[PDB]
Amino acid sequence: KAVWDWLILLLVIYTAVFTPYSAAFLLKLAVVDLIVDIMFIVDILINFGRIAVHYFKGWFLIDMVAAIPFDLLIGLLKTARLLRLVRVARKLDRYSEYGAAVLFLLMCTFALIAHWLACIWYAIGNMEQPHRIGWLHNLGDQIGKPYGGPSIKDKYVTALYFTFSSLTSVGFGNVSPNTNSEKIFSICVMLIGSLMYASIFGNVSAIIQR
Amino acid sequence: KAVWDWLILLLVIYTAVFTPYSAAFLLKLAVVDLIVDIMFIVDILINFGRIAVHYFKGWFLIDMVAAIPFDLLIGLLKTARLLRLVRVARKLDRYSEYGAAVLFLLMCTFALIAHWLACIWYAIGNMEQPHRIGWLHNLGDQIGKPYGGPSIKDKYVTALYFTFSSLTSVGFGNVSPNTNSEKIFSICVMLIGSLMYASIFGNVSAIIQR
Amino acid sequence: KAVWDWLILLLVIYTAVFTPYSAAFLLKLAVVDLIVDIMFIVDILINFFLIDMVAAIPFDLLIGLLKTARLLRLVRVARKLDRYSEYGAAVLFLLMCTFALIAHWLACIWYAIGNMEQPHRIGWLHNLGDQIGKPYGGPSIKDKYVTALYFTFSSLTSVGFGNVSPNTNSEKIFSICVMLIGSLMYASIFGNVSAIIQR
Amino acid sequence: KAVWDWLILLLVIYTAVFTPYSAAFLLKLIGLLKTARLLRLVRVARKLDRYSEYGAAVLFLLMCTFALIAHWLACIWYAIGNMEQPHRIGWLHNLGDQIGKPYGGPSIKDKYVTALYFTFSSLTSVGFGNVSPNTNSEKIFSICVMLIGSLMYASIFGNVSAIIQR
Ligand SMILES: COc1ccc(CCN2CCC(Nc3nc4ccccc4n3Cc3ccc(F)cc3)CC2)cc1
Repeated sequence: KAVWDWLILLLVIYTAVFTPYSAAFLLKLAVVDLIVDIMFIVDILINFGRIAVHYFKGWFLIDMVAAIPFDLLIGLLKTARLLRLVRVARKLDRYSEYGAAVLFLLMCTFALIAHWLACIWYAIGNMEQPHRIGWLHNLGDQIGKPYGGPSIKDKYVTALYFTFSSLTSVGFGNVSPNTNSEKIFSICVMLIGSLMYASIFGNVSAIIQR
Repeated sequence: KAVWDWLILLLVIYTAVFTPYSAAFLLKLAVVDLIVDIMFIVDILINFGRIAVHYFKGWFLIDMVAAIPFDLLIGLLKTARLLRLVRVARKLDRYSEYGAAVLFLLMCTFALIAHWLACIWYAIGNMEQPHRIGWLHNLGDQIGKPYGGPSIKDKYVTALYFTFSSLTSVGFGNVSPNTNSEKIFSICVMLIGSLMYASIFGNVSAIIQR
Repeated sequence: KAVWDWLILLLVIYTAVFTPYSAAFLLKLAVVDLIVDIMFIVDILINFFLIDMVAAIPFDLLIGLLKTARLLRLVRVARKLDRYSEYGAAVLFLLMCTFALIAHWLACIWYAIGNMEQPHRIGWLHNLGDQIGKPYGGPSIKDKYVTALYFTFSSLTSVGFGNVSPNTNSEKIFSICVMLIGSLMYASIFGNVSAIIQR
Repeated sequence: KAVWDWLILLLVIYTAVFTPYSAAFLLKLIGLLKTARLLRLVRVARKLDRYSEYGAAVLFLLMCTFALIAHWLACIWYAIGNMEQPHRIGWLHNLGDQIGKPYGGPSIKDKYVTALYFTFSSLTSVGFGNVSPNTNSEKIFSICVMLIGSLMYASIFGNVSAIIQR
């Protein structure tokens, strides 16, 4: 049970990594998804004299809405699995025992935020493309693949690199917003980066000396 | 008349957002401005028999010059409404009781400074228009709307995005200064952003800890 | 005597501003220079020693290049730091002034580097001339100084606007040195400012 | 023994600067095995306690390791760029087009200066825009470089802010 919580933390990290990715890029394997949802089902099973009434006190329903399947496009409906992060949020006291764990959690949450912003950025640059201004056209013109166009690997890597540059104050200049929606997204990313960057790096600066 | 203070704070935020924008861009709705003017007249009437003499020789001058009308440049003279910020300045004691209020005030003042700098940036670009050196010409050439020219939405979003990028010190490389006035303004904005960061956005973890 | 010390600080700021600029740009008003020199002579006379005499030698009969020895007047400000380090915004104002002075000196060095290779499309001066529509005599002294100061400020603040970027080995090494100096100075200045701001 | 430790530290800094430089730039297999000298820094790592007497010494050590990390990342970046140059994609071709000599191409001095300048710009979060990644390998390397550079920013200038108040 002691390692069960850490395993569940790894599983929620995995699903937070791979649910927006599948809902943004690969939407047009499932074995790992099936295994992970089975593990989450067995976890809610073990988590339940009769402490069941204590469990059904506003904490079981939020897991239930994040446990049921949606089988009956539909990536938006399986995007609801992201509610599982409340499980790792409810027991932060156990995970924050050691400073190294805190540093690992800070790095993981920064990477997760960058990944989520990358997925949102790709969605923004993809839904507008059918209507040479979008960043996908610039990406295709830069590499030797005019828009077929670049493969999904190149698009994801470029989106992640641009988001990391935006949050890290670099501003590389290869990828640069052109459309109004891209500029608004960049403004929101700048505000979010101010918040996170400041808090995370102040926290690590405090932590390192301890 | 206790929650009225936060309503007047919201109206102050509204006027500080919409007066510089109107002056900078719309010089070439009025109902909302008339409503907030009537509301501020009601407020200054409420501010009033032994207590009238107290502030009669105090804050009356500013709160009266900020509420007098000029309808009879009128648009340029309408900028006198910015004196309503002294209300928030003087009544800061009631707006600094909770950490959430402090964070909201910090975000609001950051956004307000960015908006004001965007308005000044567009003002400079407009005064330099009749003399592809300027940034408006480059923006029009790059969003596919050669100089007609970009719409007001495009110009405002571009100005706000440039100001946010430069204050945050990202420097995206889409819009860049190309005139002496623009370069001096950029130097000033860099100084303002660096001071803003090193003054407030440092130790934001400790700020939140309050 | 406090008014005298503040005026001396202002004149030191003036000479630190105007000596490197003159040496870098104006070399290939004198009345104000002579007035300030006479005022510094009367200041050392009323002070009643070696470090003051060497920096105040009248250079008569390259003189303009050799005039940089007048930049030895900031040490005099350093001695009387007790009155400058005092409660209020004076410390923050002085820190901003020295940051701007470092930016100005680096801008002068950047223009000196750019001009030494101008006679030899490659280089920031040619790019600057092309951008503002004055192909290479190209840009005026005002344009060159503003561009150099803007690039130096962007490099020190790490904005990196991308309008002006190093494109030669000399400029690249200079930008590396400015990056190191800016890291150290940014850390120091905006750590002490961020610690002072608690008052 | 006081002067001996400083001399050994200088020699360790010298070999740590030189060996990856040779391996990455002056290849033309023995150098790959010779790069095992990088583990020799464990001596300075264990004697850092002896090197932590005064704030000036630790500040200079911080600047030295900043420069060393920048140098190693520059060597790795040059190796990445050179592994794809034979097969306008990349940064070597763009650099050759910029400075004037098309791909002969730039000399070793120009290539190293460009690599170090880009590494410093990415580490210090400037992003000059003169040279930018254009391949997936380069993009991933840049992504790693931003994080390590910002971590070193936080650490070494938090230290610097600590000593300056002392
Ligand atoms: C050349 O040598 C050097 C060495 C070091 C430095 C300081 C660089 N470092 C200092 C912090 C700077 N960021 C930054 N400005 C901000 C302005 C307002 C609010 C927040 C700000 N934030 C944090 C931030 C960062 C990224 C982001 F997306 C959003 C916010 C920029 C990062 C400069 C020159």
